[PDB]
Amino acid sequence: KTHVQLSLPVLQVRDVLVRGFGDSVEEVLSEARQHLKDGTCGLVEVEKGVLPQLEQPYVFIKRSDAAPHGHVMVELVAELEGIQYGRSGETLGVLVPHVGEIPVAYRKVLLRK
Repeated sequence: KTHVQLSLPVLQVRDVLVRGFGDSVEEVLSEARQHLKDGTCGLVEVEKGVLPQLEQPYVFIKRSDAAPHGHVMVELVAELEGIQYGRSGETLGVLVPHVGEIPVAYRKVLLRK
């Protein structure tokens, strides 16, 4: 399937134990996709002071279309020192590994895979 229905656990930034996916744009995008497939991917909603508490490169999920079954359609865009690799709509948040942190909510998305 080109798209996969996922419910992503929304984590508070100060709870997150592993604050990024790796060390290159290509690695974070690869790791993000692997974790999304394995259901070990969390989502941190971006606000003032959230991104400086996480590790670059960042992986964003961004709205790719204006929402089957409640699931917003999203795609991945990485960012490293202010350059984004990808072009998409509004940020739904930043992806991080999930290693058992208690979520505050769940974000139903349809991931272009």
